[PDB]
Amino acid sequence: APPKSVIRWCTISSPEEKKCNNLRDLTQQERISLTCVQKATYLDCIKAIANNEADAISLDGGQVFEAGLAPYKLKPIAAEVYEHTEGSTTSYYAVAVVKKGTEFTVNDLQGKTSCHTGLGRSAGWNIPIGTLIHRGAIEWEGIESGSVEQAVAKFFSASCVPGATIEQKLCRQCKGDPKTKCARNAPYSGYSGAFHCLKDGKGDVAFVKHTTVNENAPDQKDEYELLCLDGSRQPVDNYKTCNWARVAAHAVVARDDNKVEDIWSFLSKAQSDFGVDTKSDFHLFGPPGKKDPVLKDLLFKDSAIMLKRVPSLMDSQLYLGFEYYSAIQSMR
Ligand SMILES: [Fe+3]
Repeated sequence: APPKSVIRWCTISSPEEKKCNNLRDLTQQERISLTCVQKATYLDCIKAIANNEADAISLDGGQVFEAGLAPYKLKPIAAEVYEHTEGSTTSYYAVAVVKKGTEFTVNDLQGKTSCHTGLGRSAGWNIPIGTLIHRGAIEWEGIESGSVEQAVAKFFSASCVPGATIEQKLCRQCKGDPKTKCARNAPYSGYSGAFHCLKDGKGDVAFVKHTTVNENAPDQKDEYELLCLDGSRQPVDNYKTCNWARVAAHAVVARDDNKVEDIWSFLSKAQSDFGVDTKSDFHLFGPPGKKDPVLKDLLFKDSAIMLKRVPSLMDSQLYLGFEYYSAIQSMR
């Protein structure tokens, strides 16, 4: 086999860096070994990867979009795989979780408080906000008229939107220290952070994914329910008949160069050794379960069960698909 080499993973929080460096220690004698570099935000990681300071990061589809734009031009090389009733899938469902018995519908969201995974993320932002704009609930004639943040802050009374910087109302519901409560890696960030924002009474609704309630409250699951687009409420387990969209899996992105082979070699081996069937204490994926949300979705989502290599000919637009890609274009 070819000679040994190293890949540099870019992390977005100290818990992620710690997990990455645990994986480093466990892979140091492999042909492809690992180092870990932490940045303040995923965008710093995109920049670092485009500048050949790091090699890979897993991103939500909304950030896969950003990573593919000039001057970065990163492409997705591996997709997360989730459980499915048929076996497995490389997409997930965006849902709007509410507490059982609060009755209000999708048509009654004005003036509510809301919990989001992060600005510009699929389930947490692009899908719910784009949907509410399309329905005419959120009035927004396009970027030139004013920011999306401004329009959302006029609609919800207060929110937690990790990463929001234009509208202070979008940080009002966030938990944590002043300097970090509205950061993209804050306590209420991610699917699980947004769920805990709802659980804690800081939002009336959490814009999360189909596994989120089960990941965080498996024994209180049916104290929650879902807001359906048709105006109904349905059980958490009914997401296939009560979702806002199906969206492409989070993906590992990388430069369009030959380092992709080493990145995939490392990941292929790592998921064989540290995947759902591992003998180790270290799990590449999760595992899911009740615990503090800042421990969740580190490097990869806790709900991932494998990675599937993306064909080289797929870029970010093909990966996300033309329809969602164009939906994101219309919000910027
Ligand atoms: Fe996502």
